[PDB]
Parts: sequence; C-alpha cells; structure tokens
Amino acid sequence: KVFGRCELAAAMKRHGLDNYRGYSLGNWVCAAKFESNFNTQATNRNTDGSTDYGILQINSRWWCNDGRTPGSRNLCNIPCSALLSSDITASVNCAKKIVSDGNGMNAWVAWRNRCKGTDVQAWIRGCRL
Ligand SMILES: [Cl-]
Ligand SMILES: [Cl-]
Ligand code: NA
Ligand code: NA
Repeated sequence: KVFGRCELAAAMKRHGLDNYRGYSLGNWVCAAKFESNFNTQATNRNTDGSTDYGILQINSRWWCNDGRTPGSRNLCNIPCSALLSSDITASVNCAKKIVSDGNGMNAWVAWRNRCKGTDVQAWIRGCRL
C-alpha cells in the first residue's frame, strides 16, 4: 500500500506515535516519507547482507527475522515480512522498541539527514487529525 500523507499521519496518531518518547507526529511522517516514500512494500539490501523492510525500513540485522541474515537478532520477535503489510501495526510496535533503545530517532539515517532540525510540523499541515 502507498499511503497518502494525511492518511499515514492519522494512522500513526491512532497507534500512539504522536509525541512518543518526545517525538512529535511530524517527525514520524517525515521519516516514513524519506525512508520508503510511504510504501509499505519497500525493501532495500545493505552491504553487510541485512535488509531493510517496510514503511520505516526496519533492519534485519537486529529487529526482525528474514532467514538470511546470519548471526542477526530478532528483537521485535517478528518475521520481517510482517513489516510489509498494509496494516502498519507491526511496523509501529517495532519502531517503538527501536526509538526507546537509547539513540532516539537517530536510528533512522534519513531522519537524521533530512528531518532533524527542520520544520517537521509542515508534514502534518492541513491534515484533519
Ligand atoms: Cl509535528
Ligand atoms: Cl531522544
Ligand atoms: Na525526545
Ligand atoms: Na534478524
């Protein structure tokens, strides 16, 4: 599924991401835009052999099991394919564990380089929330 901007904002708000660990909703929408272009089916392979999955590009070396990242962990206790569903519940629940692990949203390289320190509230401007 390819979300619309305000559609994803409302879905994320309903799943408890607005101001989760201090990060306003605009941060999460900005991160999804540049990680996946709002596409739940996005995948990308990394040089170390791991793969990133879904709307928030969650990485298989630490967070999900895909059966082909030897020596990796599965800290969210889910198959990586669950992160590609049109239902974002699994992605959101895993993202809450990632952002709580000490490094905040710096875990998402595109957020660090393209959202951090910008006017992120612009990403939810005009949406009915
Ligand atoms: Cl915001
Ligand atoms: Cl933080
Ligand atoms: Na914070
Ligand atoms: Na893994």
